[PDB]
Amino acid sequence: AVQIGFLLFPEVQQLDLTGPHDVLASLPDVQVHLIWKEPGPVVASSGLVLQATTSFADCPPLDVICIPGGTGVGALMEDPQALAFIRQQAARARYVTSVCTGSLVLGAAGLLQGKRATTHWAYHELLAPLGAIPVHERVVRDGNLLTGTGITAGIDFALTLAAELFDAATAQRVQLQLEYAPAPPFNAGSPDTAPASVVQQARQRAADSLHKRREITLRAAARLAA
Amino acid sequence: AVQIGFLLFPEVQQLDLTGPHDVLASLPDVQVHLIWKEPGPVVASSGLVLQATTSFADCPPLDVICIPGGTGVGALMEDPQALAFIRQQAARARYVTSVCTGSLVLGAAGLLQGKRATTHWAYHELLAPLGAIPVHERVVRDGNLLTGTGITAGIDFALTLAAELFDAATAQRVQLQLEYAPAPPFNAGSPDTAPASVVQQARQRAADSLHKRREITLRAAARLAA
Repeated sequence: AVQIGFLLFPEVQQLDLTGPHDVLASLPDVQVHLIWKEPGPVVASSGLVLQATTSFADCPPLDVICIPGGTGVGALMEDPQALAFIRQQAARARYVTSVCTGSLVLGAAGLLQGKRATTHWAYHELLAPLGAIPVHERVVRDGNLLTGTGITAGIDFALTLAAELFDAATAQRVQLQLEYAPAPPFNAGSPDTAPASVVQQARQRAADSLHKRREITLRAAARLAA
Repeated sequence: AVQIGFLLFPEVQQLDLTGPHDVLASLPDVQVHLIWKEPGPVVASSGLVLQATTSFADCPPLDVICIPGGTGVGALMEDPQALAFIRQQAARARYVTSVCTGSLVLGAAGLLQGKRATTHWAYHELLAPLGAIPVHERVVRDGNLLTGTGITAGIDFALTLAAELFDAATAQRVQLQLEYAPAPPFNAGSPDTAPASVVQQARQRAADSLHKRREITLRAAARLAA
């Protein structure tokens, strides 16, 4: 059975996780894990309560690891237990993936040094201090690393993983079974397509978070420099 | 505060719910409820464990009700307690919505009689016996009823609801904050675009479920005829 694991942490953006989870859980001969320090309840940033299924110590060797984003990324960037677990699993995983600000956690773990990567548009400036080559594209691959942008990036790249782990016909069948054919009613999903007034509102609302994450990123970079 | 409720039932397709939940929970002055017979754990079809927040009896009057789909729809189509709750809330709700096979539950409740509606492509034949005018479109509106197809229909129609409850600029800001700009790597999300061989595989895998749901639908239609 292909072993797929998601890191589930307090103040996760749950859709970053729950999207790819439902797609990948649709595949034959896949076991999906929700990993935290111990099994039990974990609260997402919206208040949705999820349930971790395994501890770090009990998690099997993973074929795919996926790091979601969210508010809670700041704490995770300075959690030595979580970062050590991610490094251990990344060493042997066939695919190391992240959604949105989850790539900042891969960065703090040292896994973006010299690698092309993306992250959420409002936090993109934090990639270079973590050793990455920043790329402004929705899905960036560098060897076995996939980083994606957008709360639903993992749905799209889960179909790519399905095609490579199995075959294109399997990926197409899952897409059809889920009738997955998005059609957003607005075109404001990028700072390059949204109205300038909307980009200003969004930047202003992110400013306090970006300020705090600049501080965290510099401490995380100092640990990589040691 | 705008009151938004999702029905959370055993063997729900969790992404049908968790997608629109994370979008709508991003809006100011919104309270989101996960409704079942009692608060507590509810297991999705994938094994993901979610947590209902309120009972039928304790749920406030809702401005928006949303019925997700999933395996578990068959039981819900003959659950008199659930159907009565949906009818009570639909009477005063500003919006009555469903994702995928959730429209079959609205059908069993009598809320599609004489109404244009859609559902999942493999089950579309079950709309007419429930009194609907079947429509092969991804989002179908008829007055205050919205029915959508695709596991992520609720993400897209949540942006429409945001624009009507608030304004277009608010919907655009949420889209940008979430960097929501999907780009599926395959074009097999409709039986009209998927390869014929893939459509056959998907139809064959749905055949046992469709057979059982034909039987349930006829009993649900008999109750509406009384």
